[PDB]
Amino acid sequence: SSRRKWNKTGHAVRAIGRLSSLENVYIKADKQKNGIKANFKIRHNIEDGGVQLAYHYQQNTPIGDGPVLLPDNHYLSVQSKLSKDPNEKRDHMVLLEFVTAAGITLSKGEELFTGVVPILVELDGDVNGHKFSVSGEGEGDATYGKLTLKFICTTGKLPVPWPTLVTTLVQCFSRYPDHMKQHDFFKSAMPEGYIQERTIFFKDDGNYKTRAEVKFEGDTLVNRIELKGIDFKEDGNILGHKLEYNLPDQLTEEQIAEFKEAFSLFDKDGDGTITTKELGTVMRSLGQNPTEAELQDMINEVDADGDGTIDFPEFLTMMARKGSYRDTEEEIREAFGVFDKDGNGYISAAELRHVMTNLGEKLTDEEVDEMIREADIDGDGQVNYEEFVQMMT
Ligand SMILES: [Ca+2]
Ligand SMILES: [Ca+2]
Ligand SMILES: [Ca+2]
Ligand SMILES: [Ca+2]
Repeated sequence: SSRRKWNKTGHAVRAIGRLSSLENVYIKADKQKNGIKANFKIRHNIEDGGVQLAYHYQQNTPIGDGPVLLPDNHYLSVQSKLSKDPNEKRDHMVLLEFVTAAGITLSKGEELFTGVVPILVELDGDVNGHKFSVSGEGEGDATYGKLTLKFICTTGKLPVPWPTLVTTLVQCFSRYPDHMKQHDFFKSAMPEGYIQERTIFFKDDGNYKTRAEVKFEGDTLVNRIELKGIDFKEDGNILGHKLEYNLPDQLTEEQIAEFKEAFSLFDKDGDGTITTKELGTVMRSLGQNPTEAELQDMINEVDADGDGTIDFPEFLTMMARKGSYRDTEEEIREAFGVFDKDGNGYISAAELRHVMTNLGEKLTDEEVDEMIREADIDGDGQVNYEEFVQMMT
């Protein structure tokens, strides 16, 4: 009962947190090279709690002379599942991906991706002097933005965690909606292909420099990559293999139920969609003052159909992703600061009362005190950072 209030409010706060962040693959045109630039952020869960961030900068240039499509600013959204082959002795990765383009509200090479295309991947790498090779094969179905691939480390033991290689290991398989067909540089550069260059900064650790050639060889789409890693800590999350491999399908029906409870705090008229006005209302009642522009930006970050609203499914998707990948300490501390309005490091009854009252949740002072009780571990009559965290898991 009180836990439900903590989780509902918590989920609402973390939802605004997510809508404030930039979690997609952001693509912009680069006229100087008739290609595109991209930038994005990857969250890698750390085995025993915590998250390792990987910041990506990306550049793509066509290989051929033929005309290509230069996109308006937009993004790709990616869902990955990593798994193992039960009958594989070798160090390997089974990878399933769904990639979809969005971010804009409501070519010849494209023809090559109408059906299922075979894929081959070859990677030679060197990180802090630890050399390795990866070879992968599978297929892509751009109609659904689907990729399915199996990768083998052909030199024995992979000296870095599989998850860190994923973004390096064919964005031409992304699904562009009809109203965005003209923004698909990747397919447009086919069959001759493109060079794709990245630098990937692992926070508080080393970096990768990758150069890859993505093109058709016969009927097969082939990605050939070289990767150099430097400045890695030998006992860090990467070289020390401290990153989790997979996340669960989870979503205990109770979790979805909680997501829905959070959703209905935003959807105050119960039409199954959240507007800029609704998102705004909640944000203000939490003590923020975003402008209409910002509201539109936040919605566009998750607005799959481009209708300018967050509908219930889009919200569920957003929350499922937010539940998969852990938040940084700073993010949790900001969430905390939403309650800890004086910044003293402690959530007092008066503060929790201010929040719940402004939120519209009408309860008695005794109910507030009960919430504090449910949260209070050490018994000081307040909620501190650590208690907050242990509450929001
Ligand atoms: Ca609504
Ligand atoms: Ca929508
Ligand atoms: Ca306080
Ligand atoms: Ca306490």
